[PDB]
Amino acid sequence: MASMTGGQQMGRGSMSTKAIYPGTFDPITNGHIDIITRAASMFDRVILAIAASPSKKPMFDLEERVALATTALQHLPNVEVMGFSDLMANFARAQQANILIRGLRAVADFEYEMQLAHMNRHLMPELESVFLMPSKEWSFISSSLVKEVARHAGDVTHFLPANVHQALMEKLK
Amino acid sequence: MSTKAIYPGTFDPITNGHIDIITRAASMFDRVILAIAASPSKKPMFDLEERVALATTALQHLPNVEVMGFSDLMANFARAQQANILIRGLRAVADFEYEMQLAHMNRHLMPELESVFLMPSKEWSFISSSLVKEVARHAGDVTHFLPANVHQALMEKLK
Repeated sequence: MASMTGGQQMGRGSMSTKAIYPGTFDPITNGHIDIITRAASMFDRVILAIAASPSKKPMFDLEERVALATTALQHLPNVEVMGFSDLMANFARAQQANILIRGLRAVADFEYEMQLAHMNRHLMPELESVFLMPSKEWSFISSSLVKEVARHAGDVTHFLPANVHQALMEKLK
Repeated sequence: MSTKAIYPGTFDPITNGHIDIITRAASMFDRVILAIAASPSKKPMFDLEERVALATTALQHLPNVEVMGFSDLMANFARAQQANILIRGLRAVADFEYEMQLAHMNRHLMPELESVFLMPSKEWSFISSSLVKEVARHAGDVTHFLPANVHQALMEKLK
């Protein structure tokens, strides 16, 4: 019925889904891998969007972050890894994504996440924020924590894919 | 291939907030079941039949949505219905803790079920069935929070 309508997003059944999962991923952990694996099972396509210029200077540069993530996620056919340097809502628009994936680890994050979602709704009404809880296994890890443990020789092999673990060891002498 | 999602609740009764969540979910998943708990621990204002009927009417315009009552383990219902997604609306911080706990338990009971969380629209962020009932019980105007069919039914329950 193309000559009458191109069709609306709401009220008309299921549409093609393309999701972005933004973060600094400095570096990507098993927690991140779990979130994106789960998202990629339920949406047609998923972009891991890596922030180029985070306010806090990252341990790994963008190129390194993108390369490590690309390797770590290569086994997921409907996932792609990109860097970006914009508002997540702008990247989403540029990429023609209709879903924004957010991990929801802590109660402290909830207020902030709801606020960002309201802002993103204002910036791009056609973008839906979707929230996934981390698996219990990964619920206490973060990039930051793994780095700090590793800096003082703690064992973090269980928390990272092999490629990332090696790269982290190299960064720490 | 297929996504089939369940959105469980007591829906006593369904509000505009619930309608918003399920509209959004139905745009992203092939099929959505509104699963209405038959026997909630606190006795509801509307019985299951009434809850199902009100919701059915309120959601009739969504082609890929179906409304059903259920009275068993969510993992069993989801299995019986061949659902792979569980939708929750996430309004308050107090709800988040509880929902995360249930999600961990559901992961244990049914690993192939993925729990997904949506935030309510700012418009509906402070409403709940409970709140709307309490306001309405003391004659407050709740027309803005309910679809017409539900509003009428609620007025009847309070007269």
